[PDB]
Amino acid sequence: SAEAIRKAGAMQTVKLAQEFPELLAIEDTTSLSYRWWVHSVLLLEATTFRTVGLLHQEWWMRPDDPADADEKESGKWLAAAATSRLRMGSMMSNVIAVCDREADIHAYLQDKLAHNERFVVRSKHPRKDVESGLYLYDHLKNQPELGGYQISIPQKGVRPARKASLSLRSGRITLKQGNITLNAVLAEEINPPKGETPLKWLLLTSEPVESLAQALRVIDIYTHRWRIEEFHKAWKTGAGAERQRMPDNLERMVSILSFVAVRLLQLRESFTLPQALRAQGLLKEAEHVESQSAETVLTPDECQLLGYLDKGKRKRKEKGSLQWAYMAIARLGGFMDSKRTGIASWGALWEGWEALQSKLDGFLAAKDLMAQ
Amino acid sequence: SAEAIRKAGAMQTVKLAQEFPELLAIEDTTSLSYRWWVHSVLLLEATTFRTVGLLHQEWWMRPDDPADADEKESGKWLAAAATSRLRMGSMMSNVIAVCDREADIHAYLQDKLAHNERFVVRSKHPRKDVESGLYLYDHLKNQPELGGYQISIPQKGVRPARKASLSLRSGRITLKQGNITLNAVLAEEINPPKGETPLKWLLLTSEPVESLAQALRVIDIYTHRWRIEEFHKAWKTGAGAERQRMPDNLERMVSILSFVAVRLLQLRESFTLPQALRAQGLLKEAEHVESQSAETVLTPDECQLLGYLDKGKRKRKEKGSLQWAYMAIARLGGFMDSKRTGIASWGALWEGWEALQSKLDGFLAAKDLMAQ
Repeated sequence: SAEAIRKAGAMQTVKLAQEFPELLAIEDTTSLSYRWWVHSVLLLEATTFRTVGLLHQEWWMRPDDPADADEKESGKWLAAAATSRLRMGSMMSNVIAVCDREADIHAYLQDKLAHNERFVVRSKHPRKDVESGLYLYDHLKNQPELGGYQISIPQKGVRPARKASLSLRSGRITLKQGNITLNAVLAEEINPPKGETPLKWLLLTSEPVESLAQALRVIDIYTHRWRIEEFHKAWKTGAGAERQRMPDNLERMVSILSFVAVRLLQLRESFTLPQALRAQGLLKEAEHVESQSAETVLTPDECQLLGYLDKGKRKRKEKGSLQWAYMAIARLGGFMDSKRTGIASWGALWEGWEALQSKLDGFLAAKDLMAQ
Repeated sequence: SAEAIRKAGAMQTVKLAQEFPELLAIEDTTSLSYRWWVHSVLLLEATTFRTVGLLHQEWWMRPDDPADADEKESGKWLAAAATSRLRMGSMMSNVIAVCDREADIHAYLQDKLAHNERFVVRSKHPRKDVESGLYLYDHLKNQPELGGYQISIPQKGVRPARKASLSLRSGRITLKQGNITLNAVLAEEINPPKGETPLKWLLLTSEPVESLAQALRVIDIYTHRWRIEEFHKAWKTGAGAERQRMPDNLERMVSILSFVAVRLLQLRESFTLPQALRAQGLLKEAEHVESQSAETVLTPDECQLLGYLDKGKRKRKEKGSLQWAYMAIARLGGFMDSKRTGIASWGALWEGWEALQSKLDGFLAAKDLMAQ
């Protein structure tokens, strides 16, 4: 069952991805534990940055020998990549693998390279320029400032986001590893808020970087790396609620939830996304993101039913909207909305969600008999 | 809303009680608290001892001055009695108020007396025989043993019940209080299990007591006092689940749950009752108790729906039964049933129950539209 499911799900994610000219494949590996690992390949839309669907989940337990995880892990990725392309196919070309590599950078790249896959990878540590004999940060820091830029870096805790000023620098770079030369992007916070550790990124990518415009697209894309964590979060919640409230179905159901933490991710997005957009001037987008139907995330049954269920409720929420829907589902989950945010939590969502799910059993039950 | 509800509910309890020749009104006052009081009048069937419905709920908070509760409380009862008879009416005659009085015995009795209400009251402490100038236990203990008898006294903790041997003694007795003379029943355990505190009851009642047969009916009826605690328990659970998981609706909803902890009480009974019966030889009863439909506790919607929902499930459970139903609802709540008891807990019940409730929203939702 488990894997076969995935394939199915995946399939869905792929078919959905064709309807778009360019997309980003965000990926990370995580520690999901009970009271083993999961590398996930999440895909967004490269224009509205709206989540499209989860492309793949690499599951594996803890590398038995102590320090043998870093190897067991470092190949799970490959496996995935390997299986992403397999799934995606030729769309692959429309995909910019976004991520962070703490290790085996080399690999990833050679791997990405042989296949001529697009990407952006932020290099977590210090590597070396084999043609400058100079450190990345170094070589790169010696380049002439390409120009300034301000992005919106997230902030966690409770929480709005913090706008950060950036000083970019572009460059080509050859790693030691296998004499792999490629373009780097160096971004340093300018006047970082008080006490806040100054931002500083060193991205390597397939993508152009000659001009400030070119380097932004990179800095930007990257900036959209954090999305996967959310997925992760929305998941571990709707999960650690079912494993906080409930066999053989343990590694199974999660695989489900994964595809269920998506729709929620896409229900919250219906609202947040738009907001984000504006803040960056992009109106058309937001305008399209927010202007989504429900049919996008929902199901007629889930649509009709969630309709009756949530009757004397919408205000700003356009009728038949994803936005609406999200909201309904929030309420059903208990969206009081004190602080006036319109930003329901994962719990409420999962609630109203699972809830929207029960009543369904009803409706569906009737409907069936209603015939037979 | 709150009280008006009760009245409604009550009404139901009354109308249901007419269909029976004799009934017992069990009553107790309880401490329901959050993280004030409730005297409840629960009614059973005096022949199968199957719960009929809750007759009344006396609600009141803590008597502000310290030791002023015992007075505030001691009149809440009256209030109830007063309001039970009001509700019941002439059926009153078919009712044997069963209970335990730690205080104001006198009152209760005078009260019961003036109205010519039937009853059995166990006198928790030592009062005095004003015509024997001898203590109850005393006077009574001087009487000749009327004969032996074995009943089934419950056992708590985790738990089957403990059969206890009894040595009865009958008698008339006049209290000091208002020169109130009435019949007493003295029951003492014979060879009580090891370490177990020996049983010993001193009941006062309207009922006959001359012959062993007459005294049993009393000892028996009484023995059916514990039922109210269950109600209480089934309630505080399905409650402290909704107050463990969730305003203005706090004192309201409970009043509901009260009428909802009944049906569950009646769903468990569908099984337990029968068992109890047999153990006491009474077959016809059990045979009728267990032979109940669902329509008794359920609703067509809840019946049909709980039907689909629980399809590939029954075995011993006769089709269309309360028993069935109970079981279904248990499962829906998660009745694994390891120890092989067929004795689901209050939690499972409340679960599958509340659950049976969600899906309903479905079904009912469809059904409505299905038309409109």
